[PDB]
Amino acid sequence: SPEDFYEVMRLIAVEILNADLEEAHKDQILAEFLNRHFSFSRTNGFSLKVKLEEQPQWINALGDFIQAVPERVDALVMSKLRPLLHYARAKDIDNYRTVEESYRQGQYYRFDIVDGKLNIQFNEGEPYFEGIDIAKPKVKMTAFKFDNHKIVTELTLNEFMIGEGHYDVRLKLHSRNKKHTMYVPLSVNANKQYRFNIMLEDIKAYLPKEKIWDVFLEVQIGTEVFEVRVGNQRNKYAYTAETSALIHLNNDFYRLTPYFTKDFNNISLYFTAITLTDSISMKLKGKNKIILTGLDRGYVFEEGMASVVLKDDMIMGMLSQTSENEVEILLSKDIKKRDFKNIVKLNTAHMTYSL
Amino acid sequence: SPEDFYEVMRLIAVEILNADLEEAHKDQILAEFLNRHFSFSRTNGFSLKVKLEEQPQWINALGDFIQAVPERVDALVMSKLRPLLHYARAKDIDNYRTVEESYRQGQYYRFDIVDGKLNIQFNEGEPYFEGIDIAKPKVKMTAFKFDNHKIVTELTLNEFMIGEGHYDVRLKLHSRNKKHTMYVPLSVNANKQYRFNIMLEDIKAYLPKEKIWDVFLEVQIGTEVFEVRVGNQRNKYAYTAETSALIHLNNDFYRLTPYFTKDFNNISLYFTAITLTDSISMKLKGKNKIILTGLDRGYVFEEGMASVVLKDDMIMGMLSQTSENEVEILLSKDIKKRDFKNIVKLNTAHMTYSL
Amino acid sequence: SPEDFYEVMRLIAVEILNADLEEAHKDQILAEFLNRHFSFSRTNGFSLKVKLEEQPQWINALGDFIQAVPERVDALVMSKLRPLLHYARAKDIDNYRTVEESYRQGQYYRFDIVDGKLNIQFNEGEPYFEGIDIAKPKVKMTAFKFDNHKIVTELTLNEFMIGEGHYDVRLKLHSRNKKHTMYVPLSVNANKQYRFNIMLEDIKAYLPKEKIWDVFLEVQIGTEVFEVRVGNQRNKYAYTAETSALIHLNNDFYRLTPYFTKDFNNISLYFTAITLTDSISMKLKGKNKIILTGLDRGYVFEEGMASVVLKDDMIMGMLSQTSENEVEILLSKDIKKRDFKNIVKLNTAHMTYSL
Repeated sequence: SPEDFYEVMRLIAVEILNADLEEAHKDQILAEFLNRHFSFSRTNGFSLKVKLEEQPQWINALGDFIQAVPERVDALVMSKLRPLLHYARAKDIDNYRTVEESYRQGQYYRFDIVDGKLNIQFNEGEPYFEGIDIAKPKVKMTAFKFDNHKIVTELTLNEFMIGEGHYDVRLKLHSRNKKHTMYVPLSVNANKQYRFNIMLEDIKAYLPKEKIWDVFLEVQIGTEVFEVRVGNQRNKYAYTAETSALIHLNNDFYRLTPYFTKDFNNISLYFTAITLTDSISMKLKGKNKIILTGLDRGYVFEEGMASVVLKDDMIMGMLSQTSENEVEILLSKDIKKRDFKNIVKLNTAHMTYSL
Repeated sequence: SPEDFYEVMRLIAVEILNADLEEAHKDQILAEFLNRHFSFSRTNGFSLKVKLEEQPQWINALGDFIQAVPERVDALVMSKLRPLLHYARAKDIDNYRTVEESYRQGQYYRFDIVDGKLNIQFNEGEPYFEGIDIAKPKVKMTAFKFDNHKIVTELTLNEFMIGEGHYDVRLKLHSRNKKHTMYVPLSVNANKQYRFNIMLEDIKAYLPKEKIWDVFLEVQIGTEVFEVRVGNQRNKYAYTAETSALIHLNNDFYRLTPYFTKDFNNISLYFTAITLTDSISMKLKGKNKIILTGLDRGYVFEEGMASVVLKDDMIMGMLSQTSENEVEILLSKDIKKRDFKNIVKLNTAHMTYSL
Repeated sequence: SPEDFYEVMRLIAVEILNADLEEAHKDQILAEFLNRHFSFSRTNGFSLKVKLEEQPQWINALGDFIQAVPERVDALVMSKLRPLLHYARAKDIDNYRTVEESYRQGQYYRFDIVDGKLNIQFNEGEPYFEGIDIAKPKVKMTAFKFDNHKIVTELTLNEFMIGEGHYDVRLKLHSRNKKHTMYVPLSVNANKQYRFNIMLEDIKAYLPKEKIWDVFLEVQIGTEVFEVRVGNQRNKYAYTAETSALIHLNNDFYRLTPYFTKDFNNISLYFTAITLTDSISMKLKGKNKIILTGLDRGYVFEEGMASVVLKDDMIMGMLSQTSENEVEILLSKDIKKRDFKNIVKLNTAHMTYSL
C-alpha cells in the first residue's frame, strides 16, 4: 500500500541526512538514491499504469516522501526527474501524469531545444523546466519483408521524448568489425513508423566487403547522434530461419541471409558466396512450369513478370512463391525438355541471373 | 495620383499623434496603422507593379509621408517593413525595389539567419537590418499525375523570403481528424519546383486508417516549421473529377480518389472500399484485347507491360489508357472467350490484382 | 636533408623580424610566409609521406625552426595550422601526425562544431584548439553508369576534415548560364562513397530548359555550403566518348550525352534534339532479332524485358547491349519483314518510345 511504502522511503532519506560526514556528500549519495528508485521501483510511470482513481492515493505519500528531500538536491539528480520531484511536493497529479505522459510521445504543451536539451512547460501557466536530457529512443521492428530485389523494414519508435519532425533517422548497416558502413535514407514515415526500402542493386557493390552486417537505426538531433541496435523488440519474424535472397555479382552467386544474434537477439545480415547448383535446383513441372527449390534453405524471389532466355529464344512467365523454398515460373508457352537444359539466363521483374 | 494620396496618409498620421492620450499608446495605434496600409493598400509591392519610370514619382510622396512618422515606431511595426520605412524616408527606390524584389525570391546581396530570423544587407555598403521574420511561403501545385502505381505532384514555391538550399521540404498527408500522418521525402527539385513521387506500395499499409487525407507541404527552417495547405493555387487539374486509382490490399479492393475541398478548394485524397465488379467491367474486344471500363468514374492505370494469368496459362500484353475511363490491354496472342472467363489474376507493370 | 633545410627557413624568419618597419607589419608578412610554406613545401603532410623512422629526424629541425617564430603569430596564420605550429615547438610527432592524420578523414579523439568551425582535442589530455576553418572536400567520381532509364554515379570524398554523418550532400546539376538548377537526393552511402540514382523520368521535364548541365556536389554543414565541381578526379570513364542515352519528350526525341569539359576536365551533361531515324537504325536480324545501331555515337539502353507494339499486335523480347553502339532485342517469336516495317512503338523495361 502506498503510504506504508513511501513512509519507509521517507525515513531512509532521513537517515542518509543524519549520517556522519559532510553536507554535499550526503546529497550525492542521496541523489543516486532517487535516480535508481525512480528508474527501478513502483514509482516509474505509476501515473500511466495505476488506474486513474487510485493515483490520487499515490501522490499524497510520494508528496510527503519527496517533501523530505531538500530542494537543493534536484540539481544533481537526473535532469528528466526535476518536473516529477516538483509536482510530487506539490502533490499535483494532473501535471505529474502529464509529464510522464509527455515523455512517452514527446508531446509537450510548450517546448523547444537548447544546447541539444529540452526546455518544457507541461501545461498553461506552469513554469518551464530547463535542460532536460534526451534519452535513447526505444525501437521495435514492426515489419521486415525481403526478396531478391529489395528489403522492406519498418521501425517503430515506441517511446521518444521528442515529437515527430524535429529529428532525422537513417537505417545503418555496420559491419561487425566496425570498419564499413551503409546508410539507407527513409522512404516514408507514418507518425513514428519509419519504412526503409533497401534496394539490393544499391547495396550490391558494398556488401562483399564484409560477411556480417548489423542493423542500427541512427537518430540525429542537430548533431547529437543516437545509435540504436534493432531487432530484439519486433513483431514475429515472417520467415523460417535461414530464408535467404539470391544475389548475382560479377559472374558469382551469393546469399543474403537475415538472422538474429545469439547474445541479444538483434537482427543482422549475413552475406556469403554460394554455388548455385549446390543450393537451388531447377526442374520442369508439366510442360510450362519451372520450379526453383531451395535445397538447404528457402529463397524468396519477387513475384510478378519473369523470363527465361535461351541462346536463340526467350519465354516470358509469371513468378509466384508457392512455398518458402519453392518458386513457380508459369511460362507463356510450352518448353521442350531438351531446350530446358539450355537455359542461359533467368530473369525476375528487376534482376537478371546468368546461368 | 501619388502625392495627392500620400498627402492624405501623412495628415492622418499627424492627427493620430495629436490625439489626446499617452505617448506610447499613439505609436501602437500608429504601428497598427502602417502594418495594414503596407499590407493592403497601393503601397504593397508598388516597386514591382508600377512601371519603372513612374516609380520615382511614387517614392517622393511616400518619403514625405513616411518622414512624418517618427523613427521610434519602426520597432513595433512588422519586422519586414523596417527596410522599406528606412528607404522611404531616404527616398531611395533603387534599394526600395531591391528590398521588395529581395523578398520575392529570397536573393539578398548579403544575409544569414539568427534565431530563426533574417539579417539582411540589401546592397553593397548599406546597413544590415536585423531580425526579419519569415512569412509563410506561397505554394502552387504546378503538376499532379497519378495511376495505380504512384502519384507524381510538383509544388512550386512562388514566393518565399529565403533562397533554395537553406530549408527542407516534405510532402505531408494529414488525416482530417489530425490523428494520422504520412510524410513523403522530396524526389527531385528544379529551382523552387519540388517534385514528389508517392509510391502507392509505400503508403498502402497506412491509408486504411482513415478515409480523408489532406495534402500539406511542410517547410522546415532549422526548427521553425510551416504547414502549408496546398491545392487552392494550381495549374488546371488534368483529370475529370472523381478519377481514381485502383488499390489492392489484403484480398480487398479500394479506390484512391483525389478531389478538391468545398470550403477552400484544396486537394485531398479519399480512400474507401469498392466491389471490383460493381465499379469496373472487364470485356473482350476482338480476340486479343481486354477492355477495362470505369462504370461510375475513370480509373487510371500505368501504361506499359501487363499480363493476365489463368490457372494453367499466362498471356503478356501492353496496357494503354485509351480514354479516362477506358483501358486497353493488347494481348500477345488470341484468347478464347471461354478462357477469358477464367482469368484469375491481372497484372500491370508494377502491381498485381487477384480476381 | 631536414635540419640543413629548416636551418635556412629559420634564418629567413629571423631576417623578416630584423627588417626595418613596424612590429605588426612584420608578423603579417611572416604570417603569409608560413601559410604558403606549409601549403606548398616539403612540410605539408610530411608525417603521412615520410616513413615512420625518419620523421623523428624531421620534427627536431621543424621544432627549432618553428621555435624561432613568436607564439604571437599563430593567431593571424591559417586556423588549421595552429595545432601543427604548437606540436612543432613541442617536437611532438605522435600528436603532429595525429593532427595531419586527423584532417584527412575527420576522425578526432574529441571535437564539436561552433559557429561553423571545429574545436578539436586530438588526444586524451591534450588542449582544445578552437575555431578551425573547414576547407573544401576533395571529390573523386569513382563510378558513372547510365542508360535510357537512369544515371548512377558514385562520388567519393577522399579528404574532408569532418567525419561522416554531420554533413549533408546532394548532387547538383547547374546550367552553364547558372539560370537553372537540379538537385538529386542521396540514394545510399557506404562510408564516404555517395551514390546517386538520377531517374531520367524525374529530370525529363526540367532538362529542355538548357543544353549544358554541369555536375556539382553540394556539401552542407548547418548553413555553410560548399559547391564542388566534379569530374576532373575520377576512375576511368567506362564508355567511348559521345556515348548517349535516348530520351523521349512530347513526341520529340533527344540525346543526353555525358562529356568532359575542355578547360578543367569536369563532367557535364549535353541535352539536345535529334531525329531518330538520322541517329539510330532499326533492322531485322534473322527472324526474331531487332538490332538498334547508333550511327554517329553509341546509345546505351537498360538491359532486360522489352516489347515492340504493332497497331493490332505486340511481341515481347529481351534487350541486351551487344556493343556500345549495338543493341539486340531477342523477340519471343518470329516477326515477318512486312510487319517489322509497321512497328508503332518500342518499349524498354521502364520507358516507351513512340515511332
